[PDB]
Amino acid sequence: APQQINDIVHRTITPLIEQQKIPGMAVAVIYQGKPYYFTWGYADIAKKQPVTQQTLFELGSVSKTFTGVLGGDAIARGEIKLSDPTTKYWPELTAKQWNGITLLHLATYTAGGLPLQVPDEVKSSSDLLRFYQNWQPAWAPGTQRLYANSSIGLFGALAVKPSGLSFEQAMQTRVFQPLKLNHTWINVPPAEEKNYAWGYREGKAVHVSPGALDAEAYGVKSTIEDMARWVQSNLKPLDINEKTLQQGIQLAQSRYWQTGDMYQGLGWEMLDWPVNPDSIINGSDNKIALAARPVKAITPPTPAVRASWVHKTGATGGFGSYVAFIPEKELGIVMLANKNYPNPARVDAAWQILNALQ
Ligand SMILES: Cc1onc(-c2ccccc2Cl)c1C(=O)NCC(=O)O
Repeated sequence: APQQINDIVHRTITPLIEQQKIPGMAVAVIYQGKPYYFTWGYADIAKKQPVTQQTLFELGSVSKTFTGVLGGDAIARGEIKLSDPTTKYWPELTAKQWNGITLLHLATYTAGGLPLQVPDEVKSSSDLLRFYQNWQPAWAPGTQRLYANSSIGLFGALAVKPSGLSFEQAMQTRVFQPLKLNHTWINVPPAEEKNYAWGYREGKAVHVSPGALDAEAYGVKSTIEDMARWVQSNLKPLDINEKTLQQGIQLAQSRYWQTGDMYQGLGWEMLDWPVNPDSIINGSDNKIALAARPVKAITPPTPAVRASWVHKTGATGGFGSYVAFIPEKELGIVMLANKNYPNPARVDAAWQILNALQ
């Protein structure tokens, strides 16, 4: 790598790893469109396996960016519309609270207080219908944002229904394959298990557990190389040959709602660039187990703004991920770690690196 990138990345990430006691980490910087990779530590402490450019990490909620783009692609194909009622795609959802809840609301956490998690007790499909039928919104649709796997997860499941493909099949054929993300998985195949890092939670090796709507909300695993390619694709969607996918990427970066200085896309979240670092650093803090915020509708949504800090944090029990990029500057970063360490430390490190390179 150019010495500037080497120095900025190492001076930022080495202390982060020490302070957060991260077992293993991979970073990619995209600078003027090209990727530069860095790795530290261990994918598997007990077996002494190092992190490499081929190591798979759990992306956790960064998976929502893939869901948002897959949904965008389904819109571009004419299979769904975000203005469609949820009940168009799930007629069995007859309970009256669903009146007025659209796919847009599901995709952007604005349905009226769908919960962060689908309950663990929900295992069967009939359990899932029961859960959504019985859910009582706290708020009218389109008035408050409450980040929720049960919301965007349902969006992803419904978005692929008209295609007749499973969510995984749709993701593979419509997103992963065209973008050449050949080491990106919803279910890690046996052939790739040697590369699947362990996550570490309180010193114990852990992988994400199966759950309802997992694939749709938090279920992608990927390498640092594929994630750099994902950032490149989202930085420059016009280079993508597949028309509906190019369009879907753009739709996912549209600004649908505003809360504070943040704009909600499909999976992606955005701020105007230049950003107040304190605003993204502090704003990334989970606070917080539940953070209900009034939203303002952006009517109609603003098409993808190039002068944006576009980002997403992700976690599973054992992993912590972060992706951020600035389309106007052809600049981006991916940070994958096998410990779920605090979001503000992720965002602070990413901002230090990108600000130094911008
Ligand atoms: C934030 C956030 O958004 N989704 C998850 C999540 C991921 C996998 C399983 C369950 C959840 Cl809620 C999560 C988070 O904080 N995950 C950490 C964890 O699962 O321990």
